[PDB]
Amino acid sequence: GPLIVPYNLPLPGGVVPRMLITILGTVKPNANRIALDFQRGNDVAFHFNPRFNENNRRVIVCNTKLDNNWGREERQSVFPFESGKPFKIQVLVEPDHFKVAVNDAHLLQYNHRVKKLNEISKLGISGDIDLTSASYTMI
Ligand SMILES: OC[C@H]1O[C@@H]([Se][C@@H]2O[C@H](CO)[C@H](O)[C@H](O)[C@H]2O)[C@H](O)[C@@H](O)[C@H]1O
Ligand SMILES: [Cl-]
Repeated sequence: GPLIVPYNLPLPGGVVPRMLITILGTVKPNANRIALDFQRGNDVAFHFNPRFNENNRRVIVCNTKLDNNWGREERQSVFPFESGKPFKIQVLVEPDHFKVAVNDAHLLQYNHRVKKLNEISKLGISGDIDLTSASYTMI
């Protein structure tokens, strides 16, 4: 069944438009956080961070970390995750943005702040999940 969390998925030669990343898992009961970290070495090109309790609200925080400094957050109040339930996250790399769908519904787009797509060569998956599968394909 499981993969180990935190999990590091290599993206050989980085990301490219038409690359589809699929993450299957189950949110733990009483989850606090999920994080996907697309990394360019020490930098986080794209941090996708559902928070289950931020001041008693559920919010998705997206950001970029450059030279160990976080940038301007992009916050999404649409929250498709539920504690205890199975999910599917799909991240489709497009020319201008990452497109995220959860459970086959469009959730958000994140404009590319890191422009060297071919150097975004690691996805880190962490937080309060049982991880089932993490894979990529070209569509
Ligand atoms: O932006 C994304 C980052 O956010 C920080 Se928390 C962050 O702290 C800021 C003050 O340093 C502001 O309060 C932001 O609102 C808060 O989300 C998290 O510790 C980090 O893991 C990451 O998710
Ligand atoms: Cl760059």
